[PDB]
Amino acid sequence: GITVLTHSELSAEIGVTDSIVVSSELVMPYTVGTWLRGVAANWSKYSWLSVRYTYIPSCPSSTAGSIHMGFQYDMADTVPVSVNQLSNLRGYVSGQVWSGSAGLCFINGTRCSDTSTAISTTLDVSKLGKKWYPYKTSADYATAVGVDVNIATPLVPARLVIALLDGSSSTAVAAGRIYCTYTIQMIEPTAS
Amino acid sequence: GGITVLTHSELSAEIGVTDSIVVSSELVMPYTVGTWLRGVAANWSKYSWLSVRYTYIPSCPSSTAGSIHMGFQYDMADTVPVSVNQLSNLRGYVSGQVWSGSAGLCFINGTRCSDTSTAISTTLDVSKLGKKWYPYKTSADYATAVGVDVNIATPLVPARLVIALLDGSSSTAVAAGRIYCTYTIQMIEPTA
Amino acid sequence: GGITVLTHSELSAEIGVTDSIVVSSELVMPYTVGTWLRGVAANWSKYSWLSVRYTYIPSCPSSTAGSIHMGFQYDMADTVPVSVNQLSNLRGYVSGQVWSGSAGLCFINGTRCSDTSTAISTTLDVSKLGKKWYPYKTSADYATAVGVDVNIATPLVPARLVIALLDGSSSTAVAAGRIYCTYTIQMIEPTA
Amino acid sequence: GGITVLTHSELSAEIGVTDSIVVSSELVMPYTVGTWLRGVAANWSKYSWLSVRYTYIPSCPSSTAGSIHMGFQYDMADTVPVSVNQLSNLRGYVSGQVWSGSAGLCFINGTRCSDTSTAISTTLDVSKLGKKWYPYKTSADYATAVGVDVNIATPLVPARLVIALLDGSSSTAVAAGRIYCTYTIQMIEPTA
Amino acid sequence: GGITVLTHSELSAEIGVTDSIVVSSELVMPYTVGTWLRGVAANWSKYSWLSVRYTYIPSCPSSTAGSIHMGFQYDMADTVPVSVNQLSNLRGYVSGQVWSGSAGLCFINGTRCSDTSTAISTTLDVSKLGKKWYPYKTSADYATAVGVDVNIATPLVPARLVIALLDGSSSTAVAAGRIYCTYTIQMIEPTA
Amino acid sequence: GGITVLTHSELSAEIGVTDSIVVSSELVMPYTVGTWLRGVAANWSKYSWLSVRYTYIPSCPSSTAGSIHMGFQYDMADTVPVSVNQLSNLRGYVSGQVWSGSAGLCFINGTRCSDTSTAISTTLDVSKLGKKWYPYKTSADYATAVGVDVNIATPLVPARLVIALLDGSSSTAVAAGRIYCTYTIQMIEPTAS
Repeated sequence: GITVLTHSELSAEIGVTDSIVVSSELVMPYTVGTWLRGVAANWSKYSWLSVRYTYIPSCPSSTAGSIHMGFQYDMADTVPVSVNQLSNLRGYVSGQVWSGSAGLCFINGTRCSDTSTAISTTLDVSKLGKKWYPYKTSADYATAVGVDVNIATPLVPARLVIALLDGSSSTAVAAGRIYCTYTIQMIEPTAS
Repeated sequence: GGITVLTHSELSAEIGVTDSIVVSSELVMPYTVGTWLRGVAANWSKYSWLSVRYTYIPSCPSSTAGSIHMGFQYDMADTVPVSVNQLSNLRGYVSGQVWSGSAGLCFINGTRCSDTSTAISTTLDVSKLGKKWYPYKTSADYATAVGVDVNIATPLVPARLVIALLDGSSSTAVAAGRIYCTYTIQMIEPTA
Repeated sequence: GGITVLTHSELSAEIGVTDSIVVSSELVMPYTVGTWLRGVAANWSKYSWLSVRYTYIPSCPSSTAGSIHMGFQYDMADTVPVSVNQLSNLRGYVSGQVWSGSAGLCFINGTRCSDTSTAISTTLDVSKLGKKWYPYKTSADYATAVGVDVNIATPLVPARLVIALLDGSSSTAVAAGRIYCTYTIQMIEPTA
Repeated sequence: GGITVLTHSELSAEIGVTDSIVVSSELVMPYTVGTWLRGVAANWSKYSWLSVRYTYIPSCPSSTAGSIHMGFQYDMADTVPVSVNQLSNLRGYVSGQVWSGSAGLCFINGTRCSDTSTAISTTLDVSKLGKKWYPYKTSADYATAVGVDVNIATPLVPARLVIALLDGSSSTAVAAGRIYCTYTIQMIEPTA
Repeated sequence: GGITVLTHSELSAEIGVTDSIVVSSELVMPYTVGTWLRGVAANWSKYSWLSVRYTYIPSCPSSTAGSIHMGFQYDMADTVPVSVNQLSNLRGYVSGQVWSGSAGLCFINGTRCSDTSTAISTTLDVSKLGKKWYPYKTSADYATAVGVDVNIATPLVPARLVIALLDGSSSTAVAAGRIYCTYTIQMIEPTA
Repeated sequence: GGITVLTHSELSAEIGVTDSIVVSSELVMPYTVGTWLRGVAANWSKYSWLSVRYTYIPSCPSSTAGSIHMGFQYDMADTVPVSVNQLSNLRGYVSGQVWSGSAGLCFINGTRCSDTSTAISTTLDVSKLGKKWYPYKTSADYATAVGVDVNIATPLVPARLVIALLDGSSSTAVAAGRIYCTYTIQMIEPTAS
């Protein structure tokens, strides 16, 4: 009954200022990329076999700024406010806003070799609360958080946390992009 | 160990057919599969489905107009389907004339099954349930849970059985058949 | 040594359907399974069932409304069922259209059984009886015993077959089918 | 690799019979096989059929007059059959009563198949198709293409299902049954 | 198979000691061993004891005067013993100070048993019971049966537990301890 | 891996006995098991019980009247037991004189256990839990969940330990013993402040 899918797609566009800005993304089909959102909507349940977020730069080597990424696995956790907090998360990675080219081989599934510089991070699928998660939307998450933030824990596997700081401007400078490379097991079709 | 393993078949539903579609459902949990199991499994806090099978057996003339449809939904938030087409997409979907289904009898009395291609019988994906050990809950417990949020109910009930009947010759329900449930349940952790 | 073993099939019951439920029963003992065995087995004092199977054979048109239900009770004090729901819980419960059951014929003449999924046929738990050697007793002996105490009768009769017929179209019984008994009996200790 | 392999069954056609021959057809391509798959495969550019099976399931009384016939055309330029005689020569031609075919159900839920000699079910010669990777096209794409040249359409649709209904007792269509499609499709090269 | 096998421990009797001998008893049958098993086993018609152990666990100071005595009778017609002398001859006879007996605890939670020599714990000779499959009976059923003839009861209950308390220092009952029942029961032949 | 494994014993409850049944309970989750683990496990977002044991060790004279009873509830919605009869049915039910239990000590310092039949000690069914990885939750977060719906708590807490004391000689609490908890916990995925 399992339809297995592997794909890479644009997941976020990224900019840096001279002050820390913390953003986040739900690690679930609805919010991982527009393409997967449409596809997985045809199923009621899924399971992450693999989730990877990779930052690819698009700026000069001369751009001031850095990007930081990590995972939270409990929705009730407050989003970090400092790089110091963030550095403790599983899969914390960090790099100059112009590093990360070396992550490119993950996205198109090529022979990965000199990936020491890759600003890439992967989900501990092995340690999620459960295996089969329901496909839920942002709307479903939001309302759920209103009743209890913990009702959300059985709906979403993790949250991706992102920080950008060390930039030279108060204004967003075009920095890079975050892509997601995932292998998803999609099961139990639905006509809604 | 503490696991009391039970295998049993009992009456689960009475079925009648009309000239327009009538869609019913049953939560796939001890309280609602059959009156006997309801009383037995109440003496424990938790259960685990090792096997659950719903079988339609006819009681009508071969000249009876009508068909029966059954399938499973595994997300309590799913709307119960409104057309056979929707229904046709569900896991374990089966369909037949309301006067068909006799060969499903061998499942019910646990005998050697051979010619079961005509059986209007379907089985629960125990392998794909959210967790293994579910709480014994009542219909009251479920209604209350969804009264707050439908997604609260998902860790409470493993699945729901969907039934649609249509294609009948009368606007008044004609007696068609019965659905039996044949289950193998693990019961653990008693209560007084 | 001293055991005479007999295997035989004979008519055990004639069956008709009404539109309202009728529950009948038969003691599973030589005296009441069939007239031939009654006379034969009376020549010995005690007996033991090695195998007992009751099989329904239809004799009605495919357009006949009605269904038949059969199951065993193994305690003479057990109250006879009043609903299908109840009956469905007994060991060896079987159920089908009043015009189904043809596939059971092969059990009666002891030939190679293949497609028996459709068979409205059921068998006694020889391994689960009170004792092995039962006294040959009459309905008269039984009637008397339960008159004194119903529990006195239990070591006298190995089981009772319960039958319900309903879902018919008439207020007057329509000829539906017949129940045959296929048994293997051990007869010991002759008597004059 | 890039291949998402998907296996599914869904409603493809509802079927009614009259007393004069009525011939219809269906393109064997994701867009026209079923509404669910139509939406799903739309997220990919090209596909390959590994298996497509069309199964008719009855929903009528056994006393229903009428018969259904199915076959495949593999050249889009072939003119639609007009008689049972023509239709009978097609690859995978099948034929039966409009109330027969229950035995095909095991194909639809993918269960253990035993007695399927009576199944009104037929399958595509995937091995003999014009090419392997076909483009996702709509009814619109097919329609316009044949407007320029019908031969342009052959690389666009892998095959056509031909359906005939006749032998009925009424001049008004009687509800007879349904055709389900069970397919295994290889989908490649995502598009936004 | 049809056998639902159950193992459980539960409270069966609360025990008090006086300065004169007080002889009580308990029927070793599902209804009277404990309130939990009573409810549970009621759902089946017959049972079999695989193992029954009665274990006294103390709750009084080490300075509490008194002794406890337990043994089994296997014939309902036996008069209940009147002196410790008689009681000492019964199968499974055990005896100890009313504040002794803690080491029996490992039997109750089914853990690794080591130093159990001081355990005031005793077990039923299941191999020597009259029969294997016993009917679930009430205290009421027993009462009426001996009302007719005491020996009618013998095939109804497998054995009797006999208890004597004496050597206490008070004329009024002192809280001494509790008797727990630890059983493995085979339950067969469901009933509604 | 990311798994920090810890094996430890600490005081979990002080126990006193009266002449009337007094039923108390404890959440089997790091925060409420002991003062030490609470602070330690808080540095992780999630945990897993590999083993949990509650052992009652006595501190009273051999002449102290009273008995203690312990068992597990694994469903948060279950009403707490009110009688020894009910409690006796629970998984891992143990029972004894309030002055018995000396033999459980070996479980606590992890030494060679021998004659432990008299031990008033009981263990969690880790295999039978709803899930494996539970979030670290506080009492407050727990209380809040049941205010909305008690069933929300079940994915938050793996189990509850139920405790009964009765059969005493005083109407006011007499010092009887202490309950220690011996656990092996898997702690994963740190969190800061």
